[PDB]
Amino acid sequence: PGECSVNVIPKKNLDKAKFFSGTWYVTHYLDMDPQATEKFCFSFAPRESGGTVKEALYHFNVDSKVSFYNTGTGPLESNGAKYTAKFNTVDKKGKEIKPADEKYSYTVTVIEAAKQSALIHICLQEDGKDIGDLYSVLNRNKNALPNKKIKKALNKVSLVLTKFVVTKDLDCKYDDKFLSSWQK
Ligand code: HEM
Repeated sequence: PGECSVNVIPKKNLDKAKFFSGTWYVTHYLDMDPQATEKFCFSFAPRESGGTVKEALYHFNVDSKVSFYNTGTGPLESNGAKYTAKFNTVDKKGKEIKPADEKYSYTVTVIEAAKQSALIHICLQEDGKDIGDLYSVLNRNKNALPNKKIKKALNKVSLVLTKFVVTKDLDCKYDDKFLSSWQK
């Protein structure tokens, strides 16, 4: 049904300080539900300390011209490249406008990271049950193409980059200040 992908392997020895810093843009995404066809842009600022991830998330619905802001918090797994977060909703000023709903969570796996690129996978859940998943290619630069290591990781799990939505070809609007000021 809304089952999350299997064979999502956490990167071995992810450099935490490097990955959990700055702002990441999704340059390419693949929603595993083929009927999910609203076009989006996304960026986020993940941070980690003492085995807990605290990240700020930014989505922009290109179809509707509406953005939404969330923050997520959760424990990093012992592998160091996978975490499950509970999330709330905040405004552009970072003030909570909707509390976290305990029944919802998401699990991020960092599959690969190389140079200025990364590949992540996100499984959304409700009551610990899968409700949908998506792969995202990340880059520090909105307009950049992914490192070959990222394509190799995609190919290991039988995905090809051409199937992904390219965000640079979308009319994205980003709130970069929300992310750059994260935890300042
Ligand atoms: C370009 C890449 C992405 C796309 C296309 C995408 C797509 C979506 C869509 C369509 C929804 C539902 C929106 C709605 O209900 O109106 C959603 C919700 C959500 N996404 Fe993503 N997503 C992306 C990246 C991410 C990433 C990387 C994360 C986590 C690090 C994430 C976390 C969430 C969360 C927590 C929600 C639920 C928000 C809420 O209901 O308050 N998304 N996403």
